[PDB]
Amino acid sequence: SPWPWLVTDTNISFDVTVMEQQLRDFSRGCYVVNHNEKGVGIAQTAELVADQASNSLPVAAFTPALGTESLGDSNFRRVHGVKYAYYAGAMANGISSEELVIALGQAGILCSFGAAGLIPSRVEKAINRIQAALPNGPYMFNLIHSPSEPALERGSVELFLKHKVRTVEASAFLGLTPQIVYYRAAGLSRDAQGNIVVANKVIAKVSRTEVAEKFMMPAPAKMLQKLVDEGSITPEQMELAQLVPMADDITAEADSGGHTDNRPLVTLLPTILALKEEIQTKYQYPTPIRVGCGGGVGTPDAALATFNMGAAYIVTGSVNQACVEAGASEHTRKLLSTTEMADVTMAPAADMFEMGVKLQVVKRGTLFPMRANKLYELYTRYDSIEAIPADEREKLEKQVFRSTLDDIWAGTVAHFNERDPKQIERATDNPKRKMALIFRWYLGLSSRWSNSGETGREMDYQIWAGPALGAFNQWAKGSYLDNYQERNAVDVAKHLMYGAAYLNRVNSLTSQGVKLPTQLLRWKPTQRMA
Amino acid sequence: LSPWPWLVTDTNISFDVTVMEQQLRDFSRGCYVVNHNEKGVGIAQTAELVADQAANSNSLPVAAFTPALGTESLGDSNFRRVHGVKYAYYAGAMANGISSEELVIALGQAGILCSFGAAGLIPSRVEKAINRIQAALPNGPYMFNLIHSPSEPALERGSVELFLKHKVRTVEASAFLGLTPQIVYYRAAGLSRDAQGNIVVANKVIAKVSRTEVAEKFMMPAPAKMLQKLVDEGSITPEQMELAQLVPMADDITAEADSGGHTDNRPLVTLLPTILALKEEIQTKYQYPTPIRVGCGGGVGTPDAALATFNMGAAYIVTGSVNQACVEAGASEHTRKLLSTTEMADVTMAPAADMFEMGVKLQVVKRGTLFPMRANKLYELYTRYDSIEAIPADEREKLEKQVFRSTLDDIWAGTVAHFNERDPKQIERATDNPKRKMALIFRWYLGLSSRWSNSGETGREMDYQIWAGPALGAFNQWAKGSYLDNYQERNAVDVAKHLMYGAAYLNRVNSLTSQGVKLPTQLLRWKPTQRMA
Ligand SMILES: Cc1cc2nc3c(=O)[nH]c(=O)nc-3n(C[C@H](O)[C@H](O)[C@H](O)COP(=O)(O)O)c2cc1C
Ligand SMILES: Cc1cc2nc3c(=O)[nH]c(=O)nc-3n(C[C@H](O)[C@H](O)[C@H](O)COP(=O)(O)O)c2cc1C
Ligand SMILES: [Ca+2]
Ligand SMILES: [Ca+2]
Repeated sequence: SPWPWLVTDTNISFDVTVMEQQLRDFSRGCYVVNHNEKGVGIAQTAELVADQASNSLPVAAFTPALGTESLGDSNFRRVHGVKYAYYAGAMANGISSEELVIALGQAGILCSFGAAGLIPSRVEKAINRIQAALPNGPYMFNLIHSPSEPALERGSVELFLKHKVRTVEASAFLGLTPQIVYYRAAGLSRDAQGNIVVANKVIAKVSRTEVAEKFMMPAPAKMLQKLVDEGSITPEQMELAQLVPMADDITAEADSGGHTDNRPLVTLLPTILALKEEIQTKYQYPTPIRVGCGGGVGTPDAALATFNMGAAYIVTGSVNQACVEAGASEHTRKLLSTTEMADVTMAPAADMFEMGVKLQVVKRGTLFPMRANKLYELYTRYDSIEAIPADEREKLEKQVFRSTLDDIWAGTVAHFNERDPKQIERATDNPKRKMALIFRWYLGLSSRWSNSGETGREMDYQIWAGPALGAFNQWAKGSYLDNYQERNAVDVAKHLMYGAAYLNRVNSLTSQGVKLPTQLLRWKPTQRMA
Repeated sequence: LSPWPWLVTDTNISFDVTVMEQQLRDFSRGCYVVNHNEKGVGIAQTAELVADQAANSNSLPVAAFTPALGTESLGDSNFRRVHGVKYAYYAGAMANGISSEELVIALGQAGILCSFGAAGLIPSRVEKAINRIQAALPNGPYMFNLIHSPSEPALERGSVELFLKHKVRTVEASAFLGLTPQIVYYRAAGLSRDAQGNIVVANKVIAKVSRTEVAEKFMMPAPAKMLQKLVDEGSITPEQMELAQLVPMADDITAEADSGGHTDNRPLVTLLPTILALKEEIQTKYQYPTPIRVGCGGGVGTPDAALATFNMGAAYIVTGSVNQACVEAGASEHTRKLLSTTEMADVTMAPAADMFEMGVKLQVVKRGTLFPMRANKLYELYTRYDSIEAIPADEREKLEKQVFRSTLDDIWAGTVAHFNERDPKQIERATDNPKRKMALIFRWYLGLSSRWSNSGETGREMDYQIWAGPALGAFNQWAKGSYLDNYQERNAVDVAKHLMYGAAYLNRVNSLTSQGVKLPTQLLRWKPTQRMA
């Protein structure tokens, strides 16, 4: 035995309730003893075998005082000014709302404002509110890649730069773009001491090794010289942009709610971590690149598994939409509280509909995925809305669109023409495009209906969620978290973090050969954390 | 206050990263970490208590400590004991002998459990496999795959009787949707009492499942009714029937997450806690003297994933994908070379030949073969149209020239001959159903693509159906730039030991990092910088 202590019999508890309370106490170490008869016992005080003296037992196992700060990368917590190696990911169209961002940031927890799909004045509005509530952070804003429209992306970056938004979650990118590189380089300088200052921080969320590679390596000299080209960056921005990675943190996004490649967390995260060590050994950054991970994290066990694999931080998404601070309707959050792991499925995505791309959504309690998948089948099979069989089309019009396809198209032409005339000119004299735009009316609005609580459209709510939500609901069954109105994002974050810490301590004891009562092997939500 | 009551003498500290790596890799000894004000993080393997043997010297206090713990600290020691193996690990079955006799024998010779891939093999071929494996491993360890035959109960029964005749004492039961009389017969026929100690379970069963119901059925004892039926056959005895109700139908349950081959794509991190919670329920109910165990595979291709799986509570880990790429596997040189460069995103889902019409899928390689594209096109056409005659002429002629290399009518004629000889009901059922006819025609391609890849059919390489999941891509990225880049140097025992010793190494490094030590970054992960076997 490596443990040089003895435990007095009066300091041991063989009571499983007392033992759980000792294991839950991260401020003190635990000493485990084996009584041939009363079984496993735990104490919090021990003496050296020579310092104090029979009726003493030798320490069979030990685990020291360690809490949530022992999980993940301390440099993440330092760089982002957060109390936990954790962030709540963006949720589109304000689902990761100002209320959610402010509630989490006030508790010291990073959260990403869901700017995707929101108009610029709405986003500036969120910037002002969040910065007024959190003058020193923490928070970040989602920059979603706009492949069709680089100007929108550039405007979002310029809004962030104007207001000194210092942290961006960059997602849906397939590589670098001038806009994100601009945001990155505009924040680079040096102090009077040679230390280089990275003021604009970037968390790049990726699921593909090549995209991760682009964000782990510095911005390419060519793109930076074309930014020195205009009125965008400085000769102090380029020299330094080539000595720092394009991102401080890489989020490996496994199988998730919403847009996803449905990649296993146990295969995606090791791949990105191996790439991280390759690139970090090559470039020898003074502050190393970090890799965190989300997608499937709904329970303390999944969180601990993610940390144990090497993640610098964990990311949650699906469980946060179910909390009262999220910008989801009352009906939607109620529905989410009973969604099981098999109650999600893949359905066509509005913004990549014609390319066959899908996203993960709730399928129980809503007909959205069935109707959206039917739209994709009709789109691919037929050359035009006029080629759709009459029965199918009148089913569409009366139950899905609640209007004729012609009237949907008329509204689409009016809307686009008076906003983005390129979209309607482009579909002019092309029935495939026309049909795709008509169907995207439904694909686009179903999300909004769920977010706003549009009455009478419940059967059509598009609700992004992955199996992490069902995992959460199963783990929380029989607790106060069964009530959707009792779900708070800060409380959820703390359950995941403190539960992972508890499981980590228990695993250390099990690893040392101790057989704990089954009442100590897991963290049940029998008490509120916040 | 620091919990470590030792100090470390200066001559026992190393700040050399190579030596520190050797120390962390040495699981027979503990590691004491110190912070030297000037030289930084250092490691020693011996420390002394502040009194005992030290005096005021150049000694430093222990900033962190981790004890001597290796691979035996991973998983369930009862798994290792019951199956007679050195590691809580097994290489899962790979159909049509891909998990070959040589693979089983290499792994079992190293003390590692492997499952012979009997699926799709005729009885004389399986008997030849039994002969070889038992000649090389007269006392084990090994097991054989019993795949559920829903269509054919007689074949499952024949495989069970072959296993019983030859005293095959361990079966991996897979693709089951519940109990069958055959698996129950295998389990109960191995039951007795030593009449002086306690009940003896000689025929061991590892049930690989993805659903809770089936898992529950194998965690619970065989149902009395099922045991009572055939008690009239003389297959088992009344003392075997009565003992069968005191033991679970399986000693081990493999929770199969998203995997190569047949899969429903369940996340490991959500499936495994579910099956473990069910296990603890059932074990609290029945209080078996030897507890039921739950292990896990599907996505385990790297040591970090192995460790995470163990730390969620898995009794053992299961690998598949990475084993097909090794030299002992019964895969062709073309396939093993292709697999050594298959990346994480080079796999995809394609229709399964069995339950094709039900939309059921399996995970396959898409780089180096057009099979998944062509098979998914077959499923799309099948679901869209009511008959082969409804397919547009240009699409049908493309199919016939590029996929079947034959008209669909000629495929149908050969199909009629084939099933007349082997299962005529399948043609009879198609008589008044053109949809069924089309499904049978498309299943020609779904079946033969597998046969072509397994046998190495020349000229059909672009149609090879090759089962693999992203665990292979994870392995390949983790092994990039190492000796494992060469497919000719990939050995299954070596892979297993990298997973097991890497998981133990990472567990130790995680403990030290959690305690606040900042180790040199080269030491934070287990990289294949060394051959293990
Ligand atoms: C309803 C919902 C909306 C989301 N919207 C966005 C988004 O707009 N931009 C983005 O980068 N990620 C978005 N995500 C992804 C999350 O930020 C997070 O990465 C992911 O949900 C974590 O996986 P999980 O769902 O299994 O928890 C969204 C997720 C959900 C559930
Ligand atoms: C090519 C291949 C063939 C397989 N054949 C079988 C089989 O015949 N029977 C079975 O039970 N499992 C079979 N499996 C599943 C493996 O035994 C194992 O459960 C699975 O591969 C583990 O998941 P992984 O691929 O992510 O490692 C096969 C897997 C592969 C890759
Ligand atoms: Ca997403
Ligand atoms: Ca399988």
